Amino acid sequence: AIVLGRNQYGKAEVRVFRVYRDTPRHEVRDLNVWTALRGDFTDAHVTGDQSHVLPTDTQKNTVYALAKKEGIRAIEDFALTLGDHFLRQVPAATGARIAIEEYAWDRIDVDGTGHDHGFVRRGQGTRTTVVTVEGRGDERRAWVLSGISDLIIAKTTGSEFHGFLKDEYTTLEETHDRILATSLHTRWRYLTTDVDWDKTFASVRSILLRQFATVHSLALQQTLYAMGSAVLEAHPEIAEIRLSAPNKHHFLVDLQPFGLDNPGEVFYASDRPYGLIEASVVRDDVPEAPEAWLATPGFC
Amino acid sequence: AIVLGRNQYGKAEVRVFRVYRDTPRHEVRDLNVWTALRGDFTDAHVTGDQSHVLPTDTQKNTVYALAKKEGIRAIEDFALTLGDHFLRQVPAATGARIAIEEYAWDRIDVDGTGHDHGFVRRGQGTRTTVVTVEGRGDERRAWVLSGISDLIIAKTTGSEFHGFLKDEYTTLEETHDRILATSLHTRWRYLTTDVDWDKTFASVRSILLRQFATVHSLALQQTLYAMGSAVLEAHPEIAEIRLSAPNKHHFLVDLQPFGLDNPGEVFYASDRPYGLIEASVVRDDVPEAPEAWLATPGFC
Amino acid sequence: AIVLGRNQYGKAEVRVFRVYRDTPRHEVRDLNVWTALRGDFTDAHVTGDQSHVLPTDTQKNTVYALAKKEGIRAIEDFALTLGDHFLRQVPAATGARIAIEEYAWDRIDVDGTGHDHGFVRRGQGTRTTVVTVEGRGDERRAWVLSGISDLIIAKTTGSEFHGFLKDEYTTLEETHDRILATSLHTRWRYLTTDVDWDKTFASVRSILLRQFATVHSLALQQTLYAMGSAVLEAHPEIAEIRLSAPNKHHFLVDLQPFGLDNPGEVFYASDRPYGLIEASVVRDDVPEAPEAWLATPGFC
Amino acid sequence: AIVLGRNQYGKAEVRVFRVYRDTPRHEVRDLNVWTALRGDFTDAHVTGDQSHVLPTDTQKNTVYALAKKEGIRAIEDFALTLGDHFLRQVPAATGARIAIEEYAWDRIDVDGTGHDHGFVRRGQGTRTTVVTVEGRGDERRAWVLSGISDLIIAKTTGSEFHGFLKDEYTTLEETHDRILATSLHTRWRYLTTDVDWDKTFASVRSILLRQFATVHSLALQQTLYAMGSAVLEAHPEIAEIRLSAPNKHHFLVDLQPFGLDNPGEVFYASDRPYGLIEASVVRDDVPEAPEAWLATPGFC
Repeated sequence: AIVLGRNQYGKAEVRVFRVYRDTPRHEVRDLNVWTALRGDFTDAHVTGDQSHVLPTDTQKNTVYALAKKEGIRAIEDFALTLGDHFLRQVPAATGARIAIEEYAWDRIDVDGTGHDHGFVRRGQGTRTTVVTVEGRGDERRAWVLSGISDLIIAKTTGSEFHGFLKDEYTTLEETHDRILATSLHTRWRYLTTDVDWDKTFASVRSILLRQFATVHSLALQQTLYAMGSAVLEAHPEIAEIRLSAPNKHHFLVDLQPFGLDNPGEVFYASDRPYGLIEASVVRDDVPEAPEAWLATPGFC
Repeated sequence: AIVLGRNQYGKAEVRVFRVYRDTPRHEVRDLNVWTALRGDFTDAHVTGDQSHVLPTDTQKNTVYALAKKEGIRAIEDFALTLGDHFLRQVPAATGARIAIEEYAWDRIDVDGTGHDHGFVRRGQGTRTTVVTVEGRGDERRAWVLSGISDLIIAKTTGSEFHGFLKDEYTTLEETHDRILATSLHTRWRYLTTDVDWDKTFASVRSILLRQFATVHSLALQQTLYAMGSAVLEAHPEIAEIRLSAPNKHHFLVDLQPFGLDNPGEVFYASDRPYGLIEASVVRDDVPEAPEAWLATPGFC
Repeated sequence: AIVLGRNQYGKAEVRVFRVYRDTPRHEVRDLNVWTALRGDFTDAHVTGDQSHVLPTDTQKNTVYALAKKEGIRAIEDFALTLGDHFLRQVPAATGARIAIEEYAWDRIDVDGTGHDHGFVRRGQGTRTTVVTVEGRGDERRAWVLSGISDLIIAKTTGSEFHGFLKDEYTTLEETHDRILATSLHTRWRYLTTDVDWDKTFASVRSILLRQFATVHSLALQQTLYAMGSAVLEAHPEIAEIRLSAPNKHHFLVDLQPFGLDNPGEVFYASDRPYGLIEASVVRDDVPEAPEAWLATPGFC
Repeated sequence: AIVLGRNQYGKAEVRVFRVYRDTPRHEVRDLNVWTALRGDFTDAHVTGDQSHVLPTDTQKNTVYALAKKEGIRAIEDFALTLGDHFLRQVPAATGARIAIEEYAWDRIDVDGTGHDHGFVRRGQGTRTTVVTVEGRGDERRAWVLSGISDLIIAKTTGSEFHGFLKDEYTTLEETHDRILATSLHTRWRYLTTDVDWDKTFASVRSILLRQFATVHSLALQQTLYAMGSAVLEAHPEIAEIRLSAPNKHHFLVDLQPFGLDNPGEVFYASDRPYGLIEASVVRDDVPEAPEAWLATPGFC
């Protein structure tokens, strides 16, 4: 009755830093990479026979090798290359999930011009991709999720919250003016891999930020829906977008005990607890792709 | 074509500390609680009408209130109570997911006896539960996952890794003796809620640790399978167990450049990258319950 | 023979968020504040008599009250105000140390123009101050340190390390080209409080970054000295600057086992260990001020 | 006028894991090591000449080499060995500061008996040492600090706070019963190196915990003084002890809005801000040793 179920394995958090230096004007790619293979690894679990298993150490080596041989431009393309490579190398594998985070760098400003080889981290969120490749030859299927994590944004007005359901345990007062502060985590799924990854990423990021700032918010739920639907409207190549946003409470401090007023000016930025508002915006007219999301954000 | 998809919302990371003090011998319950409601919250997203929405601030209040009114013994029972409470209070909700972490405390030792009201954190992993309650009356269904996170364990021998698939990118040497060090994250699903939560948790924890230590390991895959299957064999009330284990590499340092040998004695404990080995052990004869795992470990 | 020695107490990590909203173009001040008082607090330790002790809860309240009553422009001036305020209110105090971190925000870009009230974290290090105020009236003395923390910068060339002391345990090869990557932590001391804080901070920041990028580095030691001395040369109002810089190693990966060369292109970004290079650049012609540095970065 | 001031350099956070395996009952030493050398390193900063400089990479190698050649028993003795070793190898050095953290492991319990080679982290704070060695031959001086960090302890009663200085900004009510929760950070200085390090460490740890639990607390100040003075009374070989303790507030939640009372039972465990109470207990009859504390806890 007892059997092995779902399983996957690979190398997590391979930090690879790639320099392009064909000219004195260097460029950098600063990545954190996860590999996970799926397939027939039953004996490796049940009996200990490792014949099917490519070591995770080799998967790490492959990241560094392909960083040179294939290069690193868009992380989506690097992830697709890695997935197909592992399927070529590991016959027992049925699929590969490659996840990548990119940390952006700007050139250090020297007298108004960016320096040739000196850089400063941009520090405004992490660009992400989750690429799943399954099968080989005519049976190969691939899925790309892209996203942004740790994008810390806030609005100091243009946020309300009223008309909610009131309970015998509700103390929160309705309001027409509050701070709305979050750290956005989001992933969206592409319908195909015929995408200009950098162009679309930059556009999606701008839409998310513009909608957050300019949409008068009646709830974080409604802000997220407006952000996500704007992305889908502008990008028909995107099938769905998931958004997970903490409501990082900035509490208006009561200054009456100190003889002072506080007309929306002085706040306590509380760490925990925080509202956590999570929503998916989807194209109803296209098929779902659960394969793309399997074990995202994690296995268990 | 564009619509709201899956969504959930609630209060994350409510830190509640409950003291039992009916006698001078105090007891403590130190919890971190997440609430998330699912249901008909479409208008709250699409139009901004919050009529269906119970504020996350109220969900936090409810945690503190029920900590007194219902008490906190086993976290599974507290989570079940919270889920049913929210379904009573929020008619638009179809379901509730309550996740809880517990941090264990020991009594401070005073001359051989634990002190009445002075405590020290135990610091050997976090006990967890994820409880999902859906529906009401005769249609109510509930699911309980329990687990352990951040259980840091290692063996200094009794670990091999050889006979693996070798690639043109493989540099790793086969070995019959290595350190196997991990931080275990695991969750298991109960078949019913007629369970002695504390008794079963303690037994499962002991089985996991005993099997890790005493099973001669030919791979982390095989160690995890032996751990998980032992749990299922001893606990027929458990339907499945998922295990996610990093292989935290302790590298045998080359001391030959310094005129020294190193017969398995001096190691460099590397942070990243790390192998990440993930496996599920399941009862083949019982139905799956995907409802229990939805949005575990997270939404996206 | 046993007595109370040095001691200090206060409220740590008061997160205050101040909004300036007299016009629709809001401005933000996002601060983390520490207070610590020194003085005659002996009985509070030895006998338990708290008569001299202002609660740390009150110190927290004071941060919020004065954020409204006095406002928050330059954090140096807010810290000076807080220290003088505590000396007025706590007769037993002989001194106050006020430390502040500021997290910078940019306006969200909306079609080329920054939004009136929507912001995104800048994410390029933390501006800091440590202000010590001692005494009252004609006997009052004050000292201001300002600084930058977590400024993550890297050069991909223009860094060498050769000609070093050799030793039987040395395996490192000399090199004329490497990456130099760090996270800069620095504090400098002002000779007086008659300083345009914002103008000098911005200038010091630019000098540090410009020197890091443009100085050909023969060692992190020499890079830090060139950075610090350039600051002192440009700013006669600064008495000394201390710099603490990890050398976050980016290791050139050996790709020969994979049939590839690696002409300074593919690197492994290692977490730990890291070189830690720490240096002070000082004006030899002005007196030291150890009072300014007492319990920086911490008490023990 | 501009010169190099104080400076030090070395390798930070060398994670060394030492196994003692001369018999089947293995023992573990799990260390994090910092090295910092001081001396005549001026030209290395000012001119870039590295002739005096031993690479930090070599300092890392030395940790691993001496972990085998000398072994690792008490971390105080390993730190002393390392400091003397660097002074022998680096003629320009005048001193060495070696800091070590140790993470304790227990044996996994297998049916009542600890396993020969399977371990679980103890998780109850970090044992630390800071060893400074200056000079050579008859001029050599050494100082040892030892300590405990991240020892998380709490009392649920036996703590009061009343009779404090009142002030116009005070909202805190006096109380005769509260929780006192902290994470203890402490270091003490030994008068000589003729110390049974393990025996004294275990005794000091027990005294700190016993005094915290059994001393009726009128203030964290008074609790820390009672802890420190008890250590000095029991250990004439200890010259001084510094303690830094956050007051991690557990707030009694107001349950009156929910129709419930709360007789000291339900608390909100707040993250930030926190009181920070720091005190030194010293032997008035012995000389100070500022050399032992230089750049503890850090350089700037």
